[PDB]
Amino acid sequence: DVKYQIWKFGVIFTDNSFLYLGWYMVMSLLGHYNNFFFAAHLLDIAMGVKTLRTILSSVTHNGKQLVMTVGLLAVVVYLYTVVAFNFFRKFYNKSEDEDEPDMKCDDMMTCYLFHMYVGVRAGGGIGDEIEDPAGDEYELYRVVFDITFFFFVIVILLAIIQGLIIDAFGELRDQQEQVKEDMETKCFICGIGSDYFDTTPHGFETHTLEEHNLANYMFFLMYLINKDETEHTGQESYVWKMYQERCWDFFPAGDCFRKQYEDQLS
Amino acid sequence: PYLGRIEIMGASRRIERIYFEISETNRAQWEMPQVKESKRQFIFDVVNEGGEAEKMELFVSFCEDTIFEMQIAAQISEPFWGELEVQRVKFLNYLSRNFYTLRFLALFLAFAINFILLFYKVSDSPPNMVYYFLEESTGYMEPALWCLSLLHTLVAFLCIIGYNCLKVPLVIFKREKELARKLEFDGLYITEQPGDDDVKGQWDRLVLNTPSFPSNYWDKFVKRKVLDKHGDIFGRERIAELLGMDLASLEIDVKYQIWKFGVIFTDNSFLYLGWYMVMSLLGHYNNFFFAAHLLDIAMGVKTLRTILSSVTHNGKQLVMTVGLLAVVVYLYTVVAFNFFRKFYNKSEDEDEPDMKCDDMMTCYLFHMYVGVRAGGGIGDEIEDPAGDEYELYRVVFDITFFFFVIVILLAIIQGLIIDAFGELRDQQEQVKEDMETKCFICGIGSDYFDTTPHGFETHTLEEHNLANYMFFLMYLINKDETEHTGQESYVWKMYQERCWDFFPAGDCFRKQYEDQLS
Ligand SMILES: Nc1ncnc2c1ncn2[C@@H]1O[C@H](COP(=O)(O)OP(=O)(O)O)[C@@H](O)[C@H]1O
Ligand SMILES: Nc1ncnc2c1ncn2[C@@H]1O[C@H](COP(=O)(O)OP(=O)(O)O)[C@@H](O)[C@H]1O
Ligand SMILES: [Zn+2]
Ligand SMILES: [Zn+2]
Repeated sequence: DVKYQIWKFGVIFTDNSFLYLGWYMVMSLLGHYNNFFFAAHLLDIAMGVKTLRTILSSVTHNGKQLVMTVGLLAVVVYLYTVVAFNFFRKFYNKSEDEDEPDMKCDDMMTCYLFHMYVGVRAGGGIGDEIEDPAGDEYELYRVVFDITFFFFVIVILLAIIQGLIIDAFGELRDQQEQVKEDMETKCFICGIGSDYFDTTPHGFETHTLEEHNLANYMFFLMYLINKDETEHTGQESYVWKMYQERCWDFFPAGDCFRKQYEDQLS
Repeated sequence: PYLGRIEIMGASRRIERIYFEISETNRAQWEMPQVKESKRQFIFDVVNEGGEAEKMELFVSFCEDTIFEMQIAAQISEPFWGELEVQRVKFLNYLSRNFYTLRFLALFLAFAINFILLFYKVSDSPPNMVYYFLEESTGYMEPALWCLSLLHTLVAFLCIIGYNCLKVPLVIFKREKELARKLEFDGLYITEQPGDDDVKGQWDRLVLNTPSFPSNYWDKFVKRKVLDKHGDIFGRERIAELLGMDLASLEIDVKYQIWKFGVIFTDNSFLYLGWYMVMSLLGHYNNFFFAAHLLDIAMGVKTLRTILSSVTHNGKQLVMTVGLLAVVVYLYTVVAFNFFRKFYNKSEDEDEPDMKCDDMMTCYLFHMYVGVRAGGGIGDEIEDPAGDEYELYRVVFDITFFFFVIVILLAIIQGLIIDAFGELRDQQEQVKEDMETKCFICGIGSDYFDTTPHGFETHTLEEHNLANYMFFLMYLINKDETEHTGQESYVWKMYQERCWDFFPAGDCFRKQYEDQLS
């Protein structure tokens, strides 16, 4: 069946894990061409180690926010670059030798490159790099320039990144806590809270382990699938029909054996 | 689908079901994404900073604003003086329809222009005055920039016009509605009088006498109603002259335009668009003014605006923390100016000393400029104190500066931003939790309705749909009063009296007829 084989191969080749393993095989081939391609397999620790993957989830949880924050930093550095290129061209000379000047803000492209490369990697901003403004008619304007750069880009715009990562840690933690709290508070199948079943000691534990075990529901589906239809009992056939019709009305929703026969049992 | 149902508390003092027809146009307008976003914003605002006392008043006002917006959208939707008028109205409708696409186009043009401006240079010689010329090998970039600047100014003007034709009517409608309510139910200009410090009320004083005071507001009888309410106490001729009404004609507009223009020019979004147009004009004078349009990304991109909300949430705390840093650096400056003047010499050459703490002004400037931008504080900059009688005092000086200013006073800023992230997150979570736990209209929790499977979902989708309440208000407003049924007239009267006692509060059809249904 060549048509079915082609379809299956397309589906397989559109699969992310298979593509990752193929990339692993490709870099392993290229290692023989140049052994240092084997360093691209160290990145497999992120996919392998669950601790590393969980740590990197803090980075990737707010990934779009991080990208937008980097773009915002790029925009604001462009604004500072424009202001420098129009008013502070003299201070950007990075040559001690007077034989040749090396002014780095006589072009918008090179001044933006200089800003994005040194002003954001400097601890004090661009004023760490450029000429001292003391004894100049633009001294107050240039100290405002430098200190606003330091406040907005160095402090605020990296505090945003750190806060995004910290908030990712906290958000993932509270997501896990909320999942655990919901699971241990209400029954998965029927939704009745543990407060109802706790009237009987260990009532919720008994109900979830025995009465409404999702493992038991999975095993019953296995039983139905692997049992011949001719030998299904009445209730087995009823569930089999409801399953073939994709109607999940045989799952007890908000009701249980205890709640139904409370009058008789008590 | 077209059959909407709501529950009200009727004249029989029990919950009742009202059935009415919903138009497909109105349903589509409700499903529109902008209307959905406005609804979500209203829900968040009310749940975060609202209470039960005024929640229904706020909800009714929101419904009225939504109805007016739907009317505007329906009007602008597209199916010798006459020809030019048809051309003008068609053009204005096109602008109103494509306002948001024009705003996106203006943002794209700003990005294109600012990318072109990255090929700029400065030259002393023409291509001691300096010459600014855009250098590019191909040379098509100069005509591209010229045409892009012209097109950008045109698009900004078109954005202003589209705003004036699309969003201004809602501002005027809200203004007139609020004035009518506070004039008829509070006697704002009949008994209370404005406080003379409310510029809003003082300027609204100009529109009472106008022959066309309500023009977007659909309450045509506002003047007659306020006259009937306040005449028997405050006279009738006085009320008639206040409202510009002729009593004789009751039985058997440059002033309004000025008031509307003042209200429009006091509007923040219109002022921002005017500033955009002004900087677009100044771009032709000096192309680099087009870099002030990059700031429009904050107003445009929702992701960027949400990120910047972390900065602006604790803005006053940030400003106060900067002022505190300034005060403490002043204290350190005073201590330096009195005890450590020698160490602040910033000249290697012995020919001339450059001591930077022989004046309080220059020492404060030096501290605020270098000690807070240095990683180790002021001791990174000033002379080493080793082998001096003030060595211990000066190491205490430097290390206290490093601890308090460098560490503590920037950790405060970072903690303010992080706490802003967390606080906004928990605000969103609390709003979602409240909305999914209790019914918006009646307040009965989901625990009650969950006894029936999918009971809360059924109740919120069908029994107490706030969308259904909004649609019923549309139905009442657009239906003639003579053909109102009994319950429709009851709700219409309670609505005209601004009494929200027909909203079922703590009661529902299920809770009322539980005995009979079970
Ligand atoms: N229908 C359900 N079936 C099984 N466990 C349930 C169900 N509803 C709630 N739970 C709860 O799920 C939790 C999972 O614990 P357990 O069943 O021991 O599995 P595991 O430790 O592998 O997660 C228990 O506290 C249990 O009470
Ligand atoms: N009176 C109400 N009308 C509508 N939704 C309500 C009401 N009270 C609570 N809700 C809840 O509001 C939530 C909003 O979801 P939904 O109605 O699908 O709208 P959307 O997804 O656009 O926010 C639902 O979980 C719903 O149960
Ligand atoms: Zn259960
Ligand atoms: Zn309700």
